[PDB]
Amino acid sequence: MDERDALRISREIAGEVRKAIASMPLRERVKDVGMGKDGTPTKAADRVAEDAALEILRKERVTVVTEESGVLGEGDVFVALDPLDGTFNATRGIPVYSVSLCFSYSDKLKDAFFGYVYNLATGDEYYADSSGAYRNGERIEVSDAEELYCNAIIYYPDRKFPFKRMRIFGSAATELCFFADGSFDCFLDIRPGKMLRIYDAAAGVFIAEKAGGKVTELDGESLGNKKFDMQERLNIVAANEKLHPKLLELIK
Amino acid sequence: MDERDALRISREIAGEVRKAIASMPLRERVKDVGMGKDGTPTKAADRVAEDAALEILRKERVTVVTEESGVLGEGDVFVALDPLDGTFNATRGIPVYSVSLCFSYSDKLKDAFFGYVYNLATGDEYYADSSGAYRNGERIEVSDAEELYCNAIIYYPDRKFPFKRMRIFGSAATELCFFADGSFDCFLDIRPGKMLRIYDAAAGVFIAEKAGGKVTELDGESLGNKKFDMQERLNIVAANEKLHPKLLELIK
Ligand SMILES: N[C@@H](CCC(=O)O)C(=O)O
Ligand SMILES: N[C@@H](CCC(=O)O)C(=O)O
Ligand SMILES: N[C@@H](CCC(=O)O)C(=O)O
Ligand SMILES: N[C@@H](CCC(=O)O)C(=O)O
Ligand SMILES: [Mg+2]
Ligand SMILES: [Mg+2]
Ligand SMILES: [Mg+2]
Ligand SMILES: [Mg+2]
Repeated sequence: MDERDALRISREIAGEVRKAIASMPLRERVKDVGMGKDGTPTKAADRVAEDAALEILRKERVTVVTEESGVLGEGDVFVALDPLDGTFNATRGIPVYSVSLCFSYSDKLKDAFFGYVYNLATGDEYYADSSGAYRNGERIEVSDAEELYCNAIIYYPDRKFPFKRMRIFGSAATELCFFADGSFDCFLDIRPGKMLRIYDAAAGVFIAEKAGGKVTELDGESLGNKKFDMQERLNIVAANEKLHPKLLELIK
Repeated sequence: MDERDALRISREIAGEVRKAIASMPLRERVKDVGMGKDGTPTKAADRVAEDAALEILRKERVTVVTEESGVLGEGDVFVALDPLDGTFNATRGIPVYSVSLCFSYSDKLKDAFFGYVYNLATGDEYYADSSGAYRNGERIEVSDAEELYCNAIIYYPDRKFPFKRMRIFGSAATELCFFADGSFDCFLDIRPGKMLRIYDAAAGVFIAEKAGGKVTELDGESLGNKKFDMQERLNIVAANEKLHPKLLELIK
């Protein structure tokens, strides 16, 4: 498989998932219908989304790490799937929620070769390969803000900060992308628990990196070794090169 | 005038504005074109929105209190207008932003008789008259959450809280209606400055009360006396009847 197949697969799925959620009225979407292998409830929207997604994926030589169904397949290419990121929003008609894939040549992020995030409410399409970062076909890159007084997406602010704006949209895959097209200046998830899971971040981090951003663990460490398993967890500090270190301090 | 008129006017404006913004490309929307009588920059997006709206309201027997142009007219009915709430989002193509009208029979919120908030990205229409609260024509009400571990929209978190979720979407008018229809459990702007301005909250507060919400100031105090002027600034604590008082202490 190559980063063009990925684009094709990814787009095919975005079609099917988008179609799946569009039909389902809100009262249907919001129904807990399962326990997800993740250990959080599978809403009905999660189920129809992942079923559609998985159906296209099962045909490829891949191991899929997805939120509702766990780890599936045995192929050498690993795919980290959040078949609906921002499920909460989606069950309430709030239009920030996405399907998110990240393809890796191994079970570690450092061997990623494609990131895809598709806003299922708007149709905005984010992805990245060796050629760079795109939004709706158009090359993108991060902001150059240098002052802590910037536009921050942050999970969760636990004290007085210096930022110009703070926002939290409830779709990390999409919010990594908002950072990656310079809509926002940084992206932090500093929640002490380490809540983010491989399928939540993987595509966003990749796409953001390709768009110039510097994206690290809390302590400043690289994300390269983060694993594609159900068990992996993440904190993120993402910001262009100048801003990042200052944030790294502010967090201390 | 009458609520039915208010409804007709409000709709006319949502049409003209929704249209003005949709034609205007992002790179145009995001340009600072003035200082607003409110004391923040007017963007091109704020201006084409406000102009569109004001073209319609000029023909009515009203005093308008808007964000970019200040206080205009002599008429006995006051109209708190945010001609575009969530400007930041609108300039980045993030789908939460809207136009927000609130009509009152005096310069005081207690004398309000219509609230309107129309999501300009999605076309969701929120409003409320003597009859009650509506989203897209259908009656709405708040949630019955009784537990602090709830879905909170909150500007801004300054410490560890106990909520199930926190979100900040950057359109107070729309976020108030998210609470109004039960999508979130509560709305808090506890920002020490008291940052909010009349045309940001008025429609949202109204629409929330008519949908069941208890909506007070930081200290439980009533909002009825909040004036329709540019000086007026607000904190909000909104939550259903049971939940509300629990929150009022939580923030001491
Ligand atoms: N495959 C989706 C959209 C994805 C895309 O065009 O990138 C569709 O045709 O509806
Ligand atoms: N009432 C909300 C609580 C949050 C949750 O269960 O996810 C819901 O059904 O979603
Ligand atoms: N002119 C507005 C009002 C809403 C309605 O007529 O239903 C619109 O349709 O976008
Ligand atoms: N052009 C502005 C957008 C809004 C603002 O921050 O005032 C910026 O650099 O952020
Ligand atoms: Mg999911
Ligand atoms: Mg998720
Ligand atoms: Mg405005
Ligand atoms: Mg505004």
